[PDB]
Amino acid sequence: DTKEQRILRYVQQNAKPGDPQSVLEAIDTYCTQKEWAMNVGDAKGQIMDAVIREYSPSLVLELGAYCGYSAVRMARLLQPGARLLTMEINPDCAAITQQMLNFAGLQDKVTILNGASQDLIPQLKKKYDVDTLDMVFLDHWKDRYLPDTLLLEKCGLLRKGTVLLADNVIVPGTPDFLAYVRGSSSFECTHYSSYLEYMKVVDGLEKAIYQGP
Ligand SMILES: Nc1ncnc2c1ncn2[C@@H]1O[C@H](CSCC[C@H](N)C(=O)O)[C@@H](O)[C@H]1O
Ligand SMILES: COCc1ccccc1-c1cc(O)c2[nH]cnc(=O)c2c1
Ligand SMILES: [Cl-]
Ligand SMILES: [K+]
Ligand SMILES: [K+]
Ligand SMILES: [Mg+2]
Repeated sequence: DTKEQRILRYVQQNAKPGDPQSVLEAIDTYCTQKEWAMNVGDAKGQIMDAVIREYSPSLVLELGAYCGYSAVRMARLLQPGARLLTMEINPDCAAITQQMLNFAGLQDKVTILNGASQDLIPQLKKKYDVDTLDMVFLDHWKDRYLPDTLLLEKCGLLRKGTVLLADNVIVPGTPDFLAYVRGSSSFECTHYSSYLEYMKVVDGLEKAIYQGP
């Protein structure tokens, strides 16, 4: 079996069905005590929680689902009728994510979109009936953060006040993305210093609020 299957089995055996907080705690335990994994984790997760509660987004797009940790984390804080769309290129991860969601009881709030973000983003309006996004969580691959931000803008998916929250802007690091949003008058940026999931390694999130074209 894979690490991802091991994480899911651990949650199923150590968490309470329908209790998102116990799912997150189980994942964080497994990944602290047994096998590191690239979930956003509790340190950065606490910052995401604070952001989600501040903005109360009706529609969130996540880029990169993996095992569903961040999806669970965000979806548990969404208001009734709010939705999360999560894009995931790896079908094995998608299948783990869907089971993680189902176990947490959040399946009604979250839709997994299977494919590359660069292929799916342009389908959001016509295929998935999206108008504009309230929040985007970028946590996929570092080299996609800037191109996908530009593509979201081109596709008309950002509106004044859309919140972009980017993981791993320090490690692995997203220097082109940071230089771009920080230098652009189309984004108002804040850096949130934290730590790499499960490790004593400085990392951080960037919040970039879209200000219109
Ligand atoms: N271009 C792309 N489109 C969609 N998903 C992608 C992608 N490039 C990488 N991915 C996916 O991005 C994920 C990064 S790890 C995501 C962790 C998750 N956000 C969490 O915090 O719990 C991986 O599962 C990987 O397969
Ligand atoms: C594949 O590298 C794993 C890794 C190794 C060392 C340090 C950081 C990471 C890391 C951490 C993350 O939160 C990540 N989140 C999303 N996509 C990632 O590729 C990613 C990578
Ligand atoms: Cl952590
Ligand atoms: K709202
Ligand atoms: K700026
Ligand atoms: Mg990450």
